[PDB]
Amino acid sequence: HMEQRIATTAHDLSGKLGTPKKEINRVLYSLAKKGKLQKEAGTPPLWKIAV
Amino acid sequence: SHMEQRILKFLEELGEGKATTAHDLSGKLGTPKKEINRVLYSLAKKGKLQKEAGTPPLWKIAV
Amino acid sequence: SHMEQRILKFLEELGEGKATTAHDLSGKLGTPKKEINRVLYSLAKKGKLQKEAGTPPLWKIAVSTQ
Amino acid sequence: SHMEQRILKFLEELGEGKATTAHDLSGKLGTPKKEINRVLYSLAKKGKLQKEAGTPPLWKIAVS
DNA sequence: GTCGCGCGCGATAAACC
DNA sequence: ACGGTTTATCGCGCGCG
Repeated sequence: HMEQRIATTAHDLSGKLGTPKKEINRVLYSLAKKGKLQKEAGTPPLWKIAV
Repeated sequence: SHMEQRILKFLEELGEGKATTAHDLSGKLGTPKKEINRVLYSLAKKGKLQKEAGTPPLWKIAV
Repeated sequence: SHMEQRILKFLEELGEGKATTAHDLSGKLGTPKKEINRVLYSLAKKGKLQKEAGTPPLWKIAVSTQ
Repeated sequence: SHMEQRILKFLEELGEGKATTAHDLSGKLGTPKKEINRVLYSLAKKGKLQKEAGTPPLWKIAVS
């Protein structure tokens, strides 16, 4: 159900949603493989939505 | 996405609730099994296919 | 397969309650995780251990479901 | 850290513009692949190595 | 502080045809 | 004088502190 809820960093999403950062990056890279999201370069990386 | 369509069309053509293996796909489509499993497990990560754990695994159209 | 006996003897120790991961076994036994896992997967197939799917997967002593 | 010196030594003795995999380096040099990759990725960060995209990744001397 | 990692994978045993 | 080839969860990309 975590995927249904979800630029910003997974660092920010972890504190905003109260979820371990490991689980946030897991759903981001999954939906990024699903194409719905796109990752921008940064440290930590930036995450935006693809239209 | 071209290889993804040959796999999805066959599974869709091959019955409405039937599954098949990567080996069967390898033969029917004339493609090394490595390329088939590369696409199959990718479609499973995308949610396009449902994987039945087995030896070999069985692949069916996903929700 | 000399390590697989040390894997079980470490697993059978403190084995009434919880389980452990392969990364923990890699450090506990001073063995590269490449050998720990391929011993574990061979151990789970032999019926001496049971694999609990996870991230990372957890490994314990096999529990009879007879 | 003489592991970096022998990796570049192997890729140098391989040929001009020749590339190989991390799994091939692990066996020819007798070193765990876990150690090989952490150096190959580091040598690319220093700019001394270039990584061809693929599966597995192909490693060659940088033509930067 | 990037990190998502689940990985065992063959220096293969076994199975196949 | 002689079983070659493919499977196995085999999909692996992994380097991770």
